[PDB]
Amino acid sequence: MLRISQEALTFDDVLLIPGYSEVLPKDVSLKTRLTRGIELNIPLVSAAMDTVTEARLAIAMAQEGGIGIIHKNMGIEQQAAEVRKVKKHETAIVRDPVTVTPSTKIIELLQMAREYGFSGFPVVEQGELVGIVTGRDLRVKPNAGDTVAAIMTPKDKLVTAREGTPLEEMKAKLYENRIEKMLVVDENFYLRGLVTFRDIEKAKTYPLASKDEQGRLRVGAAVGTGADTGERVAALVAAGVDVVVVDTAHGHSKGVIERVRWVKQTFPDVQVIGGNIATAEAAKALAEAGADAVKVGIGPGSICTTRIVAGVGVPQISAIANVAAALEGTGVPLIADGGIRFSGDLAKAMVAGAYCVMMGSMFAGTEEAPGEPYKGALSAIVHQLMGGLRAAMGYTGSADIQQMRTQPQFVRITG
Amino acid sequence: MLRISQEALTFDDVLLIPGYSEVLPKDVSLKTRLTRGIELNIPLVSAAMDTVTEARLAIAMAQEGGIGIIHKNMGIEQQAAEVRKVKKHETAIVRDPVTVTPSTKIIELLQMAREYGFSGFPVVEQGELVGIVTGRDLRVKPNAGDTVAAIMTPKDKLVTAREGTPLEEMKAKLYENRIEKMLVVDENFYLRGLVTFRDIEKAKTYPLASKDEQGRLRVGAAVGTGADTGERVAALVAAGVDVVVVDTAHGHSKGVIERVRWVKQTFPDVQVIGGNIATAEAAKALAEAGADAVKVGIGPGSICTTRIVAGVGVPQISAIANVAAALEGTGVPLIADGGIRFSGDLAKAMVAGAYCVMMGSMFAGTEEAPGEPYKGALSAIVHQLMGGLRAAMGYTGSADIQQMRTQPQFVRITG
Amino acid sequence: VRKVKKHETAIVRDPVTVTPSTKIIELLQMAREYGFSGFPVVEQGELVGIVTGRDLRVDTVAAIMTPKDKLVTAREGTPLEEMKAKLYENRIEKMLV
Ligand SMILES: Nc1ncnc2c1ncn2[C@@H]1O[C@H](COP(=O)(O)OP(=O)(O)OP(=O)(O)O)[C@@H](O)[C@H]1O
Ligand SMILES: Nc1ncnc2c1ncn2[C@@H]1O[C@H](COP(=O)(O)OP(=O)(O)OP(=O)(O)O)[C@@H](O)[C@H]1O
Ligand SMILES: Nc1ncnc2c1ncn2[C@@H]1O[C@H](COP(=O)(O)OP(=O)(O)OP(=O)(O)O)[C@@H](O)[C@H]1O
Ligand SMILES: Nc1ncnc2c1ncn2[C@@H]1O[C@H](COP(=O)(O)OP(=O)(O)OP(=O)(O)O)[C@@H](O)[C@H]1O
Ligand SMILES: Nc1ncnc2c1ncn2[C@@H]1O[C@H](COP(=O)(O)OP(=O)(O)OP(=O)(O)O)[C@@H](O)[C@H]1O
Ligand SMILES: Nc1ncnc2c1ncn2[C@@H]1O[C@H](COP(=O)(O)OP(=O)(O)OP(=O)(O)O)[C@@H](O)[C@H]1O
Ligand SMILES: [Mn+2]
Ligand SMILES: [Mn+2]
Ligand SMILES: [Mn+2]
Ligand SMILES: [Mn+2]
Ligand SMILES: [Mn+2]
Ligand SMILES: [Mn+2]
Repeated sequence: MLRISQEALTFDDVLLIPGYSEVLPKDVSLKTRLTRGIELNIPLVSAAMDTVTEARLAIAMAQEGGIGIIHKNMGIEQQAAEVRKVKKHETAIVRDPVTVTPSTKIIELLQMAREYGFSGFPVVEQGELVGIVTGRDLRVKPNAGDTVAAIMTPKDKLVTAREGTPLEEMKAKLYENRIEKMLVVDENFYLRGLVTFRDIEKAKTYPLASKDEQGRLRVGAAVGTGADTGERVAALVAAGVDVVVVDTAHGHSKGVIERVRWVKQTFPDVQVIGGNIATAEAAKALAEAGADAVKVGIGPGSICTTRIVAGVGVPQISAIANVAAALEGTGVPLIADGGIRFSGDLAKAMVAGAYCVMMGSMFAGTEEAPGEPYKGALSAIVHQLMGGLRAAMGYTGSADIQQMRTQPQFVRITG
Repeated sequence: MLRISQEALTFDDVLLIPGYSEVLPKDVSLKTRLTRGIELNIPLVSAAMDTVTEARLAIAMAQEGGIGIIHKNMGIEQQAAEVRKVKKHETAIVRDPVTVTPSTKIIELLQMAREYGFSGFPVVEQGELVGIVTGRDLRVKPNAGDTVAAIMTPKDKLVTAREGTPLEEMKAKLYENRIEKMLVVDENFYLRGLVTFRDIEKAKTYPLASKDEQGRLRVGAAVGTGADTGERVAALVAAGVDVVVVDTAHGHSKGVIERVRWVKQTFPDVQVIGGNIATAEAAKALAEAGADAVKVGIGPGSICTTRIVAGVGVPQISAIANVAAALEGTGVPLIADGGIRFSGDLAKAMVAGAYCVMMGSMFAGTEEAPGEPYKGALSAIVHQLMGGLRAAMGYTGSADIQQMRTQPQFVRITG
Repeated sequence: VRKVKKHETAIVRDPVTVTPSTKIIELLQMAREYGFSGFPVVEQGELVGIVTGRDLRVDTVAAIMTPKDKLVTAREGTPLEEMKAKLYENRIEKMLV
């Protein structure tokens, strides 16, 4: 008459059993679903933390084939402006470069300059492009009580490209005119972007980039429950957010359920994820409320505060599986959120039933993450992660993710 | 509806239960099979790693009663030349000693000399033996613009032995002529070997030495899958290799199966091992393909990258047993490859069902291993290993290996 | 010693040169050892152009060099402040004396 439901397993309790395999790791397909209406080419999502996902990494994740969820620890208008950044981003275009103006004194220019760590500035007048100044233009004082009009390259010169021009054509003109900056303009010669030679010499055609119907990069955003949530969700949906995540510690509650329903009935053109949960019953509740995806993870970390401060949690491998089984015929995907420290874990989560996995601290050290163990680019981490998934998929003989989630088997281990 | 096949046990989960015992450790028989057509006097095989098995250790292992598998991390002709070394090796004979020539200047001799760390050189002419020079010959310049012809011991002198002469007769003549070098010659007086007094004063009659039908030391070699494999296997079989090991991370695959079959149908006079595997189904696949032995081991190490980077593996004790059971009536042996850190483990593997065990890092520090914790001679390690096996065999009352593999029992333990 | 004695402070006497002719693969290869890019292009004494870093971001130097009918030269001893003046107005870094 002690009330134990079951024995629950985490990642370190199980291993994947190798199977007959005809497809090589490099040839398996990693494409999956984030929500019933959103598809990722890789099963990766970055977590909604101020140390992890803002616009900068959100972009990176979208380009890599996954998605980022902007964190809410910031003003409403700030969070929506991050969503704007990601939704409006083109590869290497600064679409809002720092500018100057014919009448800005050269004293101000040197000052700016210094403050920013670069020297190239388009000269504008109420949006109209009228000239450009750079480092070369500044190598002599004509003698300084004078302005950018005096040293800038005048309008009649100026190499320009229209907005939406391929980088190649764009690269070609920079070299042929032996210059380093390309000014993007529109049909009225208003300045729409800056594109540098240095920025073109990097970063691909991301053929996996997760894009919306309009060819813009996908992004999500977190929201809590209570009072500003409705106002918050509204600004985020106005910003063009693809998916709204109702992100909480206890997803199996009146307040979370009600809010997921409220979102899905008020903003019918967004996708809604509901979370965190860890049981079958919780899963069915969010599905009924109309959740487009369900997020799985309560006390999934052995030292995490949920376990230790509250004595609450469910080992992730059994949580995921219990939720997977619950959502069977629904078409509602599940995301595995927490407790993954190695790429082996990511494979295990997938075979347990996840459609893709959310990660926090993996990405937290990265070059893209906010501010300032600095792990360098997100490229290497994401590549290693998928590297291991593919290896796992090779061993088990799973050609794609549907198969990986449904067919391989585990051995239970001890120590 | 979480998909667990079973609970799997590793070495630290079990212990051997002592039984009625009439034969002492020193009196049990350790002879076993490596492949259906190759017999070892001890159940030891050294692993195919650039840090472990090249010709030098391959020899040592053969002489000790086991076998070595030359690694593939080298050019095709290089790997085959290692196989040649082992297959052509006689105890203490340098069969390709460094030589000189009547006309090599004494400047060159002193130089060589230094470079090599020894001073004794047979003097030859297109294979014909014509004289010898050593340290004593070099203790005065007659005055150096002159050659080895001038200081060497002439042909008419020269103690020689024909090739294939016992070391005793050979030792006897060295002492009686009070000299340190024996020159081996053939029926035309062509130089076939050098045999030193220092080299005779060491190393036995290895009565356990694993030899082929022609009395040459046995050796194996690893090969992968893909493109040069066919060419590689061909040069290795031309080199006289006893056994070809198709050594891969995932043995239960189209590519490995197909290649094992290809080898066994193209080179019918070699033995073929197929690997790594960890399930019963995998075992049956390689047996069907015609494997002469099967190698067992996937993620057998608690920290190993397979487990951690890919989340894949099967604890070795259950892998071995599951494979043993599968190969029952076939006559196809199984080799246990990975996860052994103490000699107790080696006994456990044997009782679990292995015919012999492959080891890597055990031998990796050794004097024979490639280059440069230096563990000294392979003798001591191999002796300690078998020491513990014999003790285990004493406790369980197993007079030989067939019995050890089939009769004793385990207790399951906890911590 | 000659190396020092041939140093002005900066007019550089005896500069490293190249030819249209010399392969583009080899340029790039200099380039990298010498330090510095930028080489007055010469045939057999006569100045026929100039090749700097900007010309290289793209078989002979003939295709990518900056040609004679476009070179900014200054005759010797033009003072240095006059020479800087001209360098500024052409928005270039190297003056050929
Ligand atoms: N006005 C600006 N506003 C926003 N971003 C800028 C601006 N100017 C430069 N950047 C960013 O900084 C990068 C480097 O600027 P910088 O002026 O150093 O380029 P550059 O003159 O081409 O340098 P280099 O001569 O080494 O190629 C650009 O590629 C761009 O990403
Ligand atoms: N798109 C453009 N059209 C016309 N002129 C330009 C353009 N971009 C830059 N310039 C002009 O070309 C000259 C060189 O500018 P650029 O920015 O390429 O080099 P820089 O970064 O100033 O030089 P450096 O790399 O040596 O510091 C300057 O006079 C600048 O005003
Ligand atoms: N020409 C050679 N080619 C290959 N190996 C050699 C050659 N000469 C010597 N060795 C190896 O080096 C060992 C020692 O050579 P060294 O010349 O020191 O012998 P040594 O003169 O008999 O020494 P000591 O006088 O101490 O007995 C030999 O036993 C042999 O294994
Ligand atoms: N097989 C042989 N037949 C005839 N003479 C030999 C033979 N081997 C060596 N000698 C000669 O015997 C002499 C002594 O040679 P040996 O190699 O035994 O001693 P060493 O190593 O030169 O002397 P030490 O050990 O003091 O350095 C030399 O003149 C050498 O040329
Ligand atoms: N072809 C050459 N032969 C000999 N000396 C040279 C040559 N080119 C440059 N130098 C000298 O070595 C230095 C190399 O600098 P570099 O050629 O990079 O100048 P730069 O391109 O004008 O530099 P920056 O772009 O940073 O202003 C120059 O200051 C010059 O004194
Ligand atoms: N004396 C000159 N006359 C005519 N053109 C020149 C002269 N010197 C350089 N150029 C040309 O001007 C352009 C840039 O040359 P410059 O040496 O000023 O740039 P750079 O050394 O490549 O500077 P960075 O690498 O810092 O951009 C090239 O097209 C080059 O051929
Ligand atoms: Mn610049
Ligand atoms: Mn530059
Ligand atoms: Mn000696
Ligand atoms: Mn001696
Ligand atoms: Mn320069
Ligand atoms: Mn410059």
